[PDB]
Amino acid sequence: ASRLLERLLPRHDDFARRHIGPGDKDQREMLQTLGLASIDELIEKTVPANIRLKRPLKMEDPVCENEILATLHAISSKNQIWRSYIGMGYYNCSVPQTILRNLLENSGWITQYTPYQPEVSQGRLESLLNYQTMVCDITGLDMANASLLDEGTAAAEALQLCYRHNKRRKFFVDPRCHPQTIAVVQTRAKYTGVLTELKLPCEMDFSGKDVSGVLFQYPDTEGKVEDFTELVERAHQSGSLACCATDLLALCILRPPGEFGVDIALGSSQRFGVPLGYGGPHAAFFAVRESLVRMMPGRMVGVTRDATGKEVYRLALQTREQHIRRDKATSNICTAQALLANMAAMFAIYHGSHGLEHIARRVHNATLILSEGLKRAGHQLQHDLFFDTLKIQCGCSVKEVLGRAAQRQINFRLFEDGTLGISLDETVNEKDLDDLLWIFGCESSAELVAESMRGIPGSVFKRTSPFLTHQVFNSYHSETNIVRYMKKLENKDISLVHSMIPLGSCTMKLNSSSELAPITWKEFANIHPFVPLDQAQGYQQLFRELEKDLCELTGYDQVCFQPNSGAQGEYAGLATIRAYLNQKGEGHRTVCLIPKSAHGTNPASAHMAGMKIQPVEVDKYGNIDAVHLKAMVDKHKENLAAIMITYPSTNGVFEENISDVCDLIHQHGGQVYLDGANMNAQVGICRPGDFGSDVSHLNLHKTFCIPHGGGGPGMGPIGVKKHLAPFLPNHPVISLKRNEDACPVGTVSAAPWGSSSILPISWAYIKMMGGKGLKQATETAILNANYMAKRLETHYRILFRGARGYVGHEFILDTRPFKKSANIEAVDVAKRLQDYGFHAPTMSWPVAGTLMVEPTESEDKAELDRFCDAMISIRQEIADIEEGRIDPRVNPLKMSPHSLTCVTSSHWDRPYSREVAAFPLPFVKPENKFWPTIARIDDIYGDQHLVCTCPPM
Amino acid sequence: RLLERLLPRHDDFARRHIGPGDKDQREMLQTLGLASIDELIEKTVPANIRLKRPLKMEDPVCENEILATLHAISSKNQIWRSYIGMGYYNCSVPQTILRNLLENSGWITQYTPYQPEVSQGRLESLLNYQTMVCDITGLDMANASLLDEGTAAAEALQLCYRHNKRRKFFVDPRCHPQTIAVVQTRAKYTGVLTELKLPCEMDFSGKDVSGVLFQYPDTEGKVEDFTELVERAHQSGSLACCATDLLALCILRPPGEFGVDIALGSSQRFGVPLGYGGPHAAFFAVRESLVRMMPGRMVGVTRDATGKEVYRLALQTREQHIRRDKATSNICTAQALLANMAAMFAIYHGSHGLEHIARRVHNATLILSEGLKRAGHQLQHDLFFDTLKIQCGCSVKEVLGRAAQRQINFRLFEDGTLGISLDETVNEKDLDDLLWIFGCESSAELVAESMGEECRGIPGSVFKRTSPFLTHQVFNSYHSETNIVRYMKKLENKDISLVHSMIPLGSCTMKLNSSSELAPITWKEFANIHPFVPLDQAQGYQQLFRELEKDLCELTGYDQVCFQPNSGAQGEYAGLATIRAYLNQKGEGHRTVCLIPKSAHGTNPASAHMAGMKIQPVEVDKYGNIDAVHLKAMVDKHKENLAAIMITYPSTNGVFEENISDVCDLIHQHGGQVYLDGANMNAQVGICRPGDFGSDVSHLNLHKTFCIPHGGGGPGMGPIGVKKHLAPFLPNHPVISLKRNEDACPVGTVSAAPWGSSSILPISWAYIKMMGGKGLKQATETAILNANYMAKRLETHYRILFRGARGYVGHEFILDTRPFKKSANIEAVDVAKRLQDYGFHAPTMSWPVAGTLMVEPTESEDKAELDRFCDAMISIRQEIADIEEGRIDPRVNPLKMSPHSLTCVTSSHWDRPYSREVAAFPLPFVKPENKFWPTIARIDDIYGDQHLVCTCPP
Ligand SMILES: *Cc1c(COP(=O)(O)O)cnc(C)c1O
Ligand SMILES: *Cc1c(COP(=O)(O)O)cnc(C)c1O
Repeated sequence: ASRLLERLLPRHDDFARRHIGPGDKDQREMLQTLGLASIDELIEKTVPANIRLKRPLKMEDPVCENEILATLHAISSKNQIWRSYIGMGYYNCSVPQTILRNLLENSGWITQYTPYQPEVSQGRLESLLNYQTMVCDITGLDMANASLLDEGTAAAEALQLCYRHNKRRKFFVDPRCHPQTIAVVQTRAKYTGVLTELKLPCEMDFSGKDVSGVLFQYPDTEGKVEDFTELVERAHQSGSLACCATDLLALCILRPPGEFGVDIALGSSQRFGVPLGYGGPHAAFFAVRESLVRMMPGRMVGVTRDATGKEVYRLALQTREQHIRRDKATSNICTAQALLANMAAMFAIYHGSHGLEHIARRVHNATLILSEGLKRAGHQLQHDLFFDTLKIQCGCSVKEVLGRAAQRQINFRLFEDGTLGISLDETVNEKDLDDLLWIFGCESSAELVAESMRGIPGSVFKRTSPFLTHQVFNSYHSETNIVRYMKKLENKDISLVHSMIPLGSCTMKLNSSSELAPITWKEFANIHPFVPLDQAQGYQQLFRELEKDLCELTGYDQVCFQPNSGAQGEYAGLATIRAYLNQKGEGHRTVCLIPKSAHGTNPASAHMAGMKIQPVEVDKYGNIDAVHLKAMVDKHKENLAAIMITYPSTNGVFEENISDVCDLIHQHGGQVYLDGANMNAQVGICRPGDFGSDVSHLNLHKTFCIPHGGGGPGMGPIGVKKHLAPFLPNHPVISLKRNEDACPVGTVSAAPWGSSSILPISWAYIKMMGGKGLKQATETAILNANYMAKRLETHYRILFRGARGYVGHEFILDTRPFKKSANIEAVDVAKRLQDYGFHAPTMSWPVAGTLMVEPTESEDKAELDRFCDAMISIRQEIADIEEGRIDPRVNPLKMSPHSLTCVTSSHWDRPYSREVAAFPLPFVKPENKFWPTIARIDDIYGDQHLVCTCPPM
Repeated sequence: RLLERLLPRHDDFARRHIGPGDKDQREMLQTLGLASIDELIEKTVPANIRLKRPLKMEDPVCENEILATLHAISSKNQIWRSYIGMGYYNCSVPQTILRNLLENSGWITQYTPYQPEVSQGRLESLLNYQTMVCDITGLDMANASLLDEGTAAAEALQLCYRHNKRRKFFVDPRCHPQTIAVVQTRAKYTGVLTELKLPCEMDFSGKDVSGVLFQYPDTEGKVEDFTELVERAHQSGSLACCATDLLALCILRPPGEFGVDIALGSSQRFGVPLGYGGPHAAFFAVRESLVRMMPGRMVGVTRDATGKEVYRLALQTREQHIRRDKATSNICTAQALLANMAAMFAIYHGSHGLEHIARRVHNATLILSEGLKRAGHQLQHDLFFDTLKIQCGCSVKEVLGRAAQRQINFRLFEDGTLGISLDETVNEKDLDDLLWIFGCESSAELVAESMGEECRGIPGSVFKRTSPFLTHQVFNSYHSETNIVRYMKKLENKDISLVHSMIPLGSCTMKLNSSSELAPITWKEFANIHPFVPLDQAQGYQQLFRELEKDLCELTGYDQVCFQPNSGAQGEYAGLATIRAYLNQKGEGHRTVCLIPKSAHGTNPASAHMAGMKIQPVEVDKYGNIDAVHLKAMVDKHKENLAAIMITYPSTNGVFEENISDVCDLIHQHGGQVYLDGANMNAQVGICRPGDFGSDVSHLNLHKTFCIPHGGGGPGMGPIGVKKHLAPFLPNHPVISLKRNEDACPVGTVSAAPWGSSSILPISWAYIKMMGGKGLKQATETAILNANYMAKRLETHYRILFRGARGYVGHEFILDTRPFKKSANIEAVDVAKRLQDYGFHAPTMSWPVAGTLMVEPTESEDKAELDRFCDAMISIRQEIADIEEGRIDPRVNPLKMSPHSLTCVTSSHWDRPYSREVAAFPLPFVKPENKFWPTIARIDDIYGDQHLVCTCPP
């Protein structure tokens, strides 16, 4: 049926042939191993027939890789790049190009994920410790985490920390916090059951001993620098905590919150060398007094020892987190903003305290110059003491001032009272000042104004305390040195430039160069999130196009991009369900059914949304126990708000009758939340919206190629059926309302579409793959997983399988029997795989003591075979212990991993060879050998001796 | 101004570029017993040749504004769809290669693979390039690149002359015009007569023809059978040389199959940008019997000390550094990085993907051809690959008016006909635009429907390729993007580079290649313009050239700069030829003698021989300087026939000669010109200028002094600065005119494109504009401080062989390791290989003095890095003392067994009289967290040349 022209002149290229690892030969052979005739036969035996697509996906024709950038350029060039002095928590900065090139555009930094396996992850661990040390020094507090999602959510996390600490149900918020910060904190308080009150400090009475805490901002949203010493003292006298939203650059010359008694300091690290990104991604900082550290949200690097006593790094106090404590965790947060936290650390490293003081003083002096010129021109300043931000009452018409600003393509903040906000930044020079003085009608140039001339350095607020004195911040100031340091850290970390990372539940697929390119384009990276929308029409088209495609892949009617992680998606989705229920008079319904196999984020998100959790048992075959499910639905039927399911299941298995589960919940007045992290087994074959699901988050950093970033950034957009659409998140600066009926749940992220600048990656994957390619990717993810399971099944027990004996995109290897037969633990197998050149699969979840393996469609048959052969050879090592051929205390498994220092030493006292230690199979060669940089990590020691800043060098 | 007090400069790029800060500099000065930098300079650079006033440059540009400043220039270029052809064809550069190789400092900061055991990655990749070229051309051995197509064609002519010594050479006039011009220029100064003849007008029967050059497909697009022409040449003892196209050869029977002796061309369309001329790797392949006359580098397979199969540069005595004026060419820096880009293209696509692209391009051309004929236009040739020659059936004016409307360029032939060359980028939409431009009233869909699926063009002809290519596993393994990224990383990790440690290569200037400088070279406004566009499309490039020329004029004291020469050696050749054209026009053409000190770089005598000069060596005295006695005697001897001298300042041993103006005056008084080799300008910039002390012309190495990346062996740029008396004789180009006057009397054309590799010039523009006059001076000052500091630290452990009058060196110095041969049976090579174990690429070896090391740190490395290198050398001196004094076996010790591979240090078997720790971590700064492994044991230099294998073994 093809046109004659298509036969003579086919498509230049098919991106799917690059993205998908196995070719025709690989696929036939894998099918042969499975005893199957075709891919359709595998799918027919795996995915239940009654939930499969009735017609293929309706998508646009695929775009050739050689045209994707020009196609996307026709969109991005519709944005306008103005000079934005809007402020409001986003300030332009000068991103060092050497960090941009050697870290952000380096696949050796961005393809790895959360540092789960410390011995092959010491590089990013050290860098995040640098971030923590930077934040503690600048804020003046004791401990800081390894990033939050953004400023407003960090402020919300402070509120929740205060509630956890003292259980009081009142919380004060200064109305001079940024508007988006207020909205996120109010939304978080609403569903947690805390009452917020908007009050200026002089209206705050703590004397009832009923206030959990207070949030204020320094400098505040109007630019003012205030002394909060007395306010903090009052709070404390009545048992309340004090929380300060602040600015790392301002704090380079301002006495910091730690020095006026603050308990929690938080803000964005964006202006420390990360692009505006039309909202993100940016690492928020969050730091506390030492006495609050047990309640810290998120990850936090700590110092510990390895098996030799060497000082080394590891994620610390991990029982705080969702994966151990579930609904009792300190937060739902999982993917955070790791890569961007590391960008901001490297900024601070490259500049040192001296270079950061230089920038800060320059910015403040530009602001002081601007202020003097505006006063001389007859305009009034509302505050005399500021860092970078002025609040101006125009001495003439505001209209005529703004007409002049438009002529020079400059944006100010327009306050509702008719006054103007101007926030200067690192990028501001003489020419920009002269433009600004002209906008305000001032005859005199910046040079002239300077001549007749203070601020922070002449005030009682000037900083007198040191910061960034550790050698890491005083060593890498030449470009040659910084490049060498970034490389040293990269090379410590195994990543997708080395080998498959078959992390179950993570989807470690290809992050392609063509998809990645656009994120550093100026038309995407350099737009302030709150510009007038006629400057961001390119972003508007991007959002429309990506929404429509995501709607078609999922069977949903509307997508909301605000949630900036999967867990944020779960929280937003659950809150939207509750707002739906509330509006329709069913607000008494708060019970959420959660199978015990759910990801830990699920119960943590449900708790954060104010729901009551009812666990549902899983049966011996791995499926939701239907007896217990029916009993829990009957028990809670009057108060049932929702169920959280995952399809296919978190063990990789397709449930046989998932529509029946959806129908049972619907019949009892609940909504169905479907966790979309496993959509790599669905795309182009079935759709959660077709079988009864009402809302799902998607993980664009798993299924849709956003890079894993060493732990972030992510995007967790939610798709909803149209009955939920009126209740989707809104934003107080940029309105997201589409319909007449709108009744928004609130605001869940600081920026209206979250981390907007990374969405082109997923748009690009989708547009290049098309309908056929997207289907083929899922088909191959399933083929690759089943092929590995088949190869391993006579050596390890494949724990759970579907009705006809097939898995989905991942499977569990049950290593538990080896505990009794050989004193071997799953951790021994994980560490030993490092010696075979592999980052371990997912460990001990959903089943403790086992491994969950997800290869993805991006890895080829030869790579799958290397991994299977490694496992087979490890099975034989275990058999050597089982059968008494090697010492059960000192053998390769128990001594793994084998560091370079171990295998190169003069000593050697092992009952096995160096060759067996370090090159256990012939594919592990000196030419490709990746070294674990340390011996086995000590998980206990670090938590007993807590050290979460850079130790002395 | 008080504005600057309140509002200082955002940043100073010099503080990033220059490694040592204030504390480092004070301490280094203290070690030298000096009070300031001015005191060091005052004691080093002779007072009478120093700048009379400071450099007049623009105010320095902050690093945070350099890209926006450059964008205001680059955006003046217009990016049209160019179907001009003429040896440059747009292609779809794989973004993954672009990101993970071209924009990867682990690929681009290293230089020529002199130290094989820490360079096996790029060596393997270049072997891949060679294998790709041999398979596609059908010839036996290929080199590891040439500079461009026209210079490769010139090298073929010179190879033919070397082979049979005949003074006649035939050139088909259907070769590309720029190729013809480079070949004619080369021949003119070599003394060979070229004759422009069609095959039917070529008579070889006199047995006086060196060889013949023809092109397949030719510049008009035609595919011709040259079987009979090659046979005729051979019957009379002549060679046959074929300029060709690697993409065409994926479906055309290749030159190896029709008896051709040398095949050559550009690899540009195998995934490298147009670059407004470059950089691009040329290919050059020959019959096995001609390999001893091969120009350039060539990778070979050999063994290491354990018998393992490994890679090294082969047959090295052919090259300038060993054979000097007797070498097979002057070429030194080539196009390594770009050769490796084209190999990775071929790897990523395989033969199946290359056939797909080739067939697609040919079918698009077949479709275009059918539409144009149906519209009443005439085609001159019915058998072609991608290129049509069209006689318009209507007015050419109206055709071109429509083409301008769609921003499309054609080639305009002198005869009023039009050339159209399609390429990988061409799709249905572009065909429909083209058909509309030609008035067709049809579409590409419609045209395809009336053709059917009949076999036409190349596949329906006796020319269809039937021989296989790229059957080795390397071309059939890395087709997923995941696999290609992993392969590029594997190779990258084998190679020590500036992402690891200082590479203190004397005469190489291994300074910082900054991210801000590098960014612009992949901007579309620079990368994606065809070199021969109408000039109103390249006004941005014109301003770039003007600005960089003016700054280079001011740094050197010259009056005009020419950017055509695309390496330092090309600069030397162009500069020498310009001198001769000057002398010829003034009635002094009898003067051909060129005085060359014996300490000159090997390129100097090779370039002089290439320019047709007679070479007279000049001796060096016991202090390292030009021997004054012998110089005066050689000037006296040759005074009637003296054309030039080639000097280097400071000298190639790092020493400032005390009276360099006197040398310039002596040559001038006897009717000669002064050529000054500019490779050591990093000891001059902002302190002194070769033009102020009597030099008439210099090449500059932008890839040494001015931050173009070393690229594993290329690319380079070697622009020449000249005094105004030489300016009328500068190179021209036959497609794009470089004449500034009616007075012009050009030497000829030395490179294929008018300004050479234009797209990499922004790097040097950027360095200069960010540094300013003060920063540039500080860089030079610090290059000299760092070199003197290291010499001072090492002088009680090693003899510093040569120094200036007051005891100071310039930017580099020589360590005399020769006495260790008698005292310990230690060779300079032992010290080089042992340094690898300490985490360092060796310095420059055995040049200018055999058996010694020459060390150049540059200003970009800080005191701590210099100290690690000095401490490594001190610890090595102690290892030698252990041998001298009988404390360790003199045959089996760390020096003799170096380098120590991972396989060596990790093995079950040891049995050396020293530890693994001493082997692999000899000092505490060498740690497991930063340990770079030599990938192989010491390489056997003899074995590989005795068992020549220059393609991938099975
Ligand atoms: C990763 C994951 C999530 C949560 O995503 P984050 O972006 O990490 O917050 C939820 N459920 C499952 C099953 C996952 O694998
Ligand atoms: C590098 C160098 C050259 C030649 O420059 P290329 O760009 O390699 O051709 C000439 N002379 C000296 C002294 C050099 O260091």
